[PDB]
Amino acid sequence: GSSGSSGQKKDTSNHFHVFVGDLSPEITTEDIKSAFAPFGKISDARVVKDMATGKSKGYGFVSFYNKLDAENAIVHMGGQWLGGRQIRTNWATRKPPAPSGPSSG
Repeated sequence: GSSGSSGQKKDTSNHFHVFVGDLSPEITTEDIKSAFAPFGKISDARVVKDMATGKSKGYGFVSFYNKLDAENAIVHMGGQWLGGRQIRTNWATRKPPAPSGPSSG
């Protein structure tokens, strides 16, 4: 999975990016957008598909206007049976660990 340039549509206003794996092949960008709507307003959602076969690689991204709304899906959708097979959910966003303040001598 190679990376590229940020080709987004609209600059998310401090939204939360939610990762979704195990995305059945029958799934569709439109499906996810409507399958996660029940949680909250969707700003950016897409299902990474192969350029050769054209089938849901098995992972996508779903941003949310707020956090709470996102959490709802991450838990609800997490494993939920959307399309054919089950699906996964995680906080694509990564944060650096906080330092410490030891002392001895």
